[PDB]
Amino acid sequence: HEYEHLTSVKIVPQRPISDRLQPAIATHYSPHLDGLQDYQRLHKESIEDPAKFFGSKATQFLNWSKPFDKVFIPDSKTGRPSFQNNAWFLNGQLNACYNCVDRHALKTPNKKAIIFEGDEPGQGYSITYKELLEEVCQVAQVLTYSMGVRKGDTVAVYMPMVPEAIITLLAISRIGAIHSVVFAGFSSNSLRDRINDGDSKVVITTDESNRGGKVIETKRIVDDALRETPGVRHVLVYRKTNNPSVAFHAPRDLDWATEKKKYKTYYPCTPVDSEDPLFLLYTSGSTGAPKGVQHSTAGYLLGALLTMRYTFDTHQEDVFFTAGDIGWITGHTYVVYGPLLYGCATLVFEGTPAYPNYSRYWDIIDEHKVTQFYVAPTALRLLKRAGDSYIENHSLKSLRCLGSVGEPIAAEVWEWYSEKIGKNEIPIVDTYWQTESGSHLVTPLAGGVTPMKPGSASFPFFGIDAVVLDPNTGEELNTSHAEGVLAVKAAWPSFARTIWKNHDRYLDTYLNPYPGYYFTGDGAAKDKDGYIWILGRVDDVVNVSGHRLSTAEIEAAIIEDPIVAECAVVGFNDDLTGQAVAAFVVLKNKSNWSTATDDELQDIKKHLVFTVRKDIGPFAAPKLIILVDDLPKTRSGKIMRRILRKILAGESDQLGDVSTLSNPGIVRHLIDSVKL
Amino acid sequence: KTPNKKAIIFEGDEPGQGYSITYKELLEEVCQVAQVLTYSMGVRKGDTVAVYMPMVPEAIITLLAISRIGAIHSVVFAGFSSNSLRDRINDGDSKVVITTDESNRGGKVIETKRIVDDALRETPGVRHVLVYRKTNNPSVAFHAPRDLDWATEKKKYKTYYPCTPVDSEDPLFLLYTSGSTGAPKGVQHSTAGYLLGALLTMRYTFDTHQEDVFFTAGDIGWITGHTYVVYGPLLYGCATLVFEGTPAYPNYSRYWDIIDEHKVTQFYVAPTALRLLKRAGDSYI
Amino acid sequence: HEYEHLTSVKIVPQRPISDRLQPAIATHYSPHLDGLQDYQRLHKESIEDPAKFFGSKATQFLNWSKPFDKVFIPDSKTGRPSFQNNAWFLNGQLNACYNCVDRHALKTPNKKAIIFEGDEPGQGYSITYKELLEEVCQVAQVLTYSMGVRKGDTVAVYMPMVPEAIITLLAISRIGAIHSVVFAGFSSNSLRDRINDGDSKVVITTDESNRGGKVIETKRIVDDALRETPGVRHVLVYRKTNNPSVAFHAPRDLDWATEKKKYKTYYPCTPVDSEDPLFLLYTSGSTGAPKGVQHSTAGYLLGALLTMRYTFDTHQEDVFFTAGDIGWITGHTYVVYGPLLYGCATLVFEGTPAYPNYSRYWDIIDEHKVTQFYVAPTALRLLKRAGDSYIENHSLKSLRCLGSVGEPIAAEVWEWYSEKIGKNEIPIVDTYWQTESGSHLVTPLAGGVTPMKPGSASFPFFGIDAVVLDPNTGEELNTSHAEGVLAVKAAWPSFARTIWKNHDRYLDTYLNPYPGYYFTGDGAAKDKDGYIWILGRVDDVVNVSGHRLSTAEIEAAIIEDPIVAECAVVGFNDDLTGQAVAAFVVLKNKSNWSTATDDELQDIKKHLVFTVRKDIGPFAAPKLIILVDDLPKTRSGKIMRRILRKILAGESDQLGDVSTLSNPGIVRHLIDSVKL
Ligand SMILES: CC(=O)OP(=O)(O)OC[C@H]1O[C@@H](n2cnc3c(N)ncnc32)[C@H](O)[C@@H]1O
Ligand SMILES: CC(=O)OP(=O)(O)OC[C@H]1O[C@@H](n2cnc3c(N)ncnc32)[C@H](O)[C@@H]1O
Repeated sequence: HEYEHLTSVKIVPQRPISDRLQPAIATHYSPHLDGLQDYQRLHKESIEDPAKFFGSKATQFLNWSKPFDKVFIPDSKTGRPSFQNNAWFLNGQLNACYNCVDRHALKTPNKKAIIFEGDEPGQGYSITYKELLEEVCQVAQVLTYSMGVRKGDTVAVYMPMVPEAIITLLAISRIGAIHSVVFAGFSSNSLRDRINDGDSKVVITTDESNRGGKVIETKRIVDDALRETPGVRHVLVYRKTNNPSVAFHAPRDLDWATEKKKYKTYYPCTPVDSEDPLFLLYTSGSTGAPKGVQHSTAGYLLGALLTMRYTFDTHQEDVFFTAGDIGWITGHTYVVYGPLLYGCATLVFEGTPAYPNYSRYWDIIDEHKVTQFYVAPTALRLLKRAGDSYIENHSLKSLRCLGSVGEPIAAEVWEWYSEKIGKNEIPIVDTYWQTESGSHLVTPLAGGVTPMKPGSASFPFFGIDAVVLDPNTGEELNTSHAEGVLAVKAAWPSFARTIWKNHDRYLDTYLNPYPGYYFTGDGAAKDKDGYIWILGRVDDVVNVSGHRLSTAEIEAAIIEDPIVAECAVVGFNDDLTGQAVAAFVVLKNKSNWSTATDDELQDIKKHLVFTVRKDIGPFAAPKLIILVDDLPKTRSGKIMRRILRKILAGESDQLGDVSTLSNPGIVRHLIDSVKL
Repeated sequence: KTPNKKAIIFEGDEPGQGYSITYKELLEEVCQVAQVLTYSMGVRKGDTVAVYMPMVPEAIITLLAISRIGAIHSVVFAGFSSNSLRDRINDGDSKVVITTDESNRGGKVIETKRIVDDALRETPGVRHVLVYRKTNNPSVAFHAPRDLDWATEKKKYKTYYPCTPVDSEDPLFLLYTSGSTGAPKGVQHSTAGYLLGALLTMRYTFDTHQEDVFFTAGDIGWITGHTYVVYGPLLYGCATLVFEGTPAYPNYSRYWDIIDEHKVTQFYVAPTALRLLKRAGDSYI
Repeated sequence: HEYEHLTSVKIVPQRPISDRLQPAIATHYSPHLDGLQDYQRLHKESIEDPAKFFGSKATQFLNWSKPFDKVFIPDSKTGRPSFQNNAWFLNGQLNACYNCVDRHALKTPNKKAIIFEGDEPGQGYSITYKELLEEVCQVAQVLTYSMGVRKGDTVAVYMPMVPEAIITLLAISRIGAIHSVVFAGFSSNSLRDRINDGDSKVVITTDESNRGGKVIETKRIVDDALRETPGVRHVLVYRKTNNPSVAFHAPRDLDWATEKKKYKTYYPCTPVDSEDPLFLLYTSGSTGAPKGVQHSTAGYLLGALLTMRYTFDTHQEDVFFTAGDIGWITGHTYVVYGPLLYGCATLVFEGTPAYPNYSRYWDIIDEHKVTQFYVAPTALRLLKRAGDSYIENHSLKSLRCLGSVGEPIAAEVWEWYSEKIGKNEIPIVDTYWQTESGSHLVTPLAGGVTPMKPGSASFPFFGIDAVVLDPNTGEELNTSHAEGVLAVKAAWPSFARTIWKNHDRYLDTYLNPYPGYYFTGDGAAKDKDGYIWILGRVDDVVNVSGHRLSTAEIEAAIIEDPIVAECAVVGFNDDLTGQAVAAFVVLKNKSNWSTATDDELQDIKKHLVFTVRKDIGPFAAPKLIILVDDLPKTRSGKIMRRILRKILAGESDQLGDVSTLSNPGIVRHLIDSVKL
């Protein structure tokens, strides 16, 4: 029907796991939610009266310096939380660092907090909670006395993900300062914009870093960016490499590893209001200017805990491995403010599975008994191409939960992941969320809570009353079958509060369209039995005369016929009503790809169009099939479809800064392939 | 608690203009201003913000916003000349001045910006001036280095912002009163003391209720302005009726028209006004 | 249509370059402007509020001795900068030499500043920034103590372009004196006029110089010119040739190389007001008297930096090669006050590509890894004729940006240049500017910023609100298609301030015609989508009954039919309404040219007229086709059409001084060819 292909799948029930438990929890393990029926009644309560649901969890899991008086500010027209004046846990005080480190370090001092593995396989080490406390405290004093940082100021971090970066972020929070984290691979122009927009005065960096065996000159990029910035007074530099030929200017270059020794190993937390900003994330869609999405402390922290507890069903005895950069929202939520806050160990991996040979993730998982593995789908596709030969010698038995985020997962990939890594026993949690939500919006819950469909997030996370709206106007869609856009009826605790120094952009972007609801920006469909499918961003919908076209559905069709490794569907200007469908297809093996073109590539194209035509339909079937070696990908884990769209359209020059991509250089080929 | 209850009822100099502000709406406006003061004007706890505004809703909001961030406010009657303004600004050591461009009282134009600019010529202190463009298109100089447009800056801030804890004995405000001798006296009143006084008075002298409308016929720069326009009825929970003009304009029946139109229940007026109304004669009632 | 032929071209997008980066920047290279959309918004800001755009760049890139108070003096009727009272960075102080040398020499002392290659291939050397500092300082003391030069005085320079000339100009600036540079090849009459008009008292020269293997007697020319000049008190002579038989008179001939050793190797900069004159250029159109165009210090320097940063997208690690003489405005802007100020190395070449064999430029480019190549179009035409056989053994891989200036470039040439030198990868920047603008007015920007049309400058440079005006009167042309003259609505930082000792001429020439706008003097057309085409000087428009005739368009047509090497179109007096069209055409090969004339030259003429007639039209088609061996060319890089016009008209005697040309002697043939 309208997505009949996409949604016509079998429901997979979750099987109990007991035989993958480690001795640590084997004697007491029990899921936090017993079944779907508890989800259903608890969810109901969360929506109907947040005052009690969040009200209680807020004090049971967070350690407050001062109790709060009000759970939330209500909407005058209804008892639900207001979007425009969203605020929670009013008048209480809470220090995020206290809850993340001291709370545990002072009780369970000899428990691993951080497990670190470097780019080169022979290096790594662990840090216990006691040790973390001491490091955080010394850094906080450095910031306080030498860098001159005061409550409410801003500290920019441009570090690679290393233990020192984690420590730094915690130390900043400890003194009531706001942190802002910029992906280490960004160029100096975008760095400069972020530094200036957020008004930082202190920049924390490294001299050089290594990722995938390649050297990244982090100091030089910072020095460049700061040439046009009047703000910054001090730069703190961590000499990860002890002897590089990197300039160092004593007037404002402080050696992280030399300054630290001058400070005491215990230093107190500064009280912070529950609504004070915790951090900013300068996200970007390469339009306008980077948006300093702002999240407050109590809100964000509660969100992160509830998610760890109910989505991933974690325990204090686990190891949570998040395969992603610290500058991304998942870095914050699941590397630093997730497991540490909860009390689980975090596995930190600075490199890429590419180096030295694709078996790296697996080797990591077994060596450290990783129990949770949360990975971007792009990584999964690359691993899948590498082939099953890279997992022949791994049992991966310790894993108890798999999941992914950042882009729709085709059922084809989901099935591979389930069969080869999860061994048909471990549930795969496909979670849907946005930087601005700060936490999961729609997701399967682990344990035995919900049946799963391959390829579909399932039900709204507690407290979020998601609805599919008529895409054009007015009313929602109250029906057994709905196609529209996803939106939320009321605010929740970790909803981004604003955009740094631009509240108008915030309102116009998210709350003014379809007023009354939070506009997600993504398309969606509500299935029979309530599963919510994500159809792709609204902005990328290709309009064909016959019907709206879901990029998620067509891409899912194209990946069948296992000659295809990857694919992106792009609308393209044509003489047709609306737009033509074009597709960028990556073939699995180069040898098949490089052959006499008339001889065989022509049939590959016939097969690809044939499949879409029969399973999705004639309007969808692509006309332009471009067979390429790869697709542009972002650091954040997504195919950068906007680039493909511009190149395909013909405006291949104005792509903005290529250094948003994880594979810059690729554009050279993309342009040639499109032209011919 | 009671978000859709009138907090401020405002009537302008010209009879056809006015509007109401509810408590919910007031919260949002106060919060945005407090952030403006915090981030753009650089105001910090214990600093001093001078206000030279006419009595308009924005002036009320401003005073509340200043208090919200633990700063001390000082209010100068809008009609004062630049010499006395200068003395008050300097004596109180303000660094931030909040004003308007032009205002109208009794049909006459008061050039508030020019007076401030004059006074500040001899003052080394002030770093920023916030200007509310009550009149949208006057020919008033505006210097970007330190003139901030109240109505443009505000939109950049969120609609909820927290209160800063203040000690019960910290100064709430200063009033530079004068008997035209010596120098203006910055009479200082502390927070817990003053607020309790104001509440007890509302409760026992005027016997008010949450359902009333309290109309005080007097300027914000006077002690009764503070006690009965801003920190009185609002604190108690009654609506405040704010009238920027004079009974003189257009014709002496103005106070009466106001009282019946808005069902005023309490009327507190200076005796001088009463004498003038009395002369006008009973034909006006 | 009206220029339909000229403007009917395909847009060429710019391709990313990564594969031409050198290791020096390979790890951190990123363009200064990310795309057209940033150009567009930034340009908007530059026009709407210069106070912030220039205000900030002015302090971020120039090192001020005293900060300025006001960015500019406004026009009473509008917030834009005044033309009549143009002044910038009021009340600040800035020493140009400090910014050009000391600023870098004191930080990066062992970095090449100047790379010098002589006329003879076996000679050349490099000068580092440290070394430059020492040489400049000694010269400044010489000027101060022996030559008696004081702040505000004038020093004339008549040197060949050699390292010593560069040093001299910097040294003059260092002591607050005004320099004036005269092309070394000028005769004594025009030298005398420039010396006297500018009131110099000190003349700096050489004894003999060699260009193209020929000897230029620079001392004798100066001695001649000074016979009628009561002013000059001292002449400083650099004995480039150590043993020539050149008179030297001790009373006022100082040996540059003997005097210098008496001075210390460090000497301070004198504070100079931001509006003090930096230099004069005695330009000439061979009418009236040479115009001492005057440019002030802060204005000019900022212009030069912004251009280097945004048009050429340079980095500190580049080598910028400008193929042109120091006495021309591009000499100043791109040999001395450009790269040095920025921090790039300058490649200085004293000779001509003609010697020894046309491969010289290429040999230079590869030997020194030149990354930027900026050349006059006349040079390109000569190289093109020489033929592709002279580039068979060069990769020219290091080049990342090509460009040209001084005359319209036919698409035919543009394409050749792009294909054979730029290898279809490097962008070609066709930049339009004037001595009086001091910087680019209309130009493509490098990097990926703009699509390019062959043959058309693109968009106005930041801060310049260019408009096409009705050529006859009043109002501008607000339309999708406009033909008129180019003008600018408001002043910018490096607009010439005046004409030395003749402000009235300045006003009458540039601001009084079409009052309210700066009158460029060149014709222009605004295309669809905003590209600005330059149609040639207004003064040379040939008026035919049918329509105004653009010399640029017709010349572009004539160069097609690749038998034609070069061409100039000249209006000529006839019995026709207005004037006839005449053309001087140079054929590529002499052997084809020298043959039985009735037999073949007659068909060449038929073909040439045929093409113009069909592509441009019947009114344009030439009547007089004169086939010649060459065209007169200037030192400044232009066909000296005025000569051709006079000879053709019949007044072949009154040509003024032939020694303005790079090929004097040519007139002998031009006269014979025209007559017959
Ligand atoms: C830094 C940055 O750009 O991050 P962010 O602002 O968070 O991106 C928001 C987008 O993430 C996508 N997304 C995430 N999870 C998904 C899922 N399960 N299925 C489909 N799309 C999914 C959507 O396309 C959202 O519109
Ligand atoms: C010393 C001297 O004579 O120099 P200058 O005073 O600078 O000459 C000004 C003239 O330069 C020409 N010019 C420069 N760049 C151009 C371009 N891209 N397209 C067409 N014409 C161009 C125009 O003809 C100008 O009118």
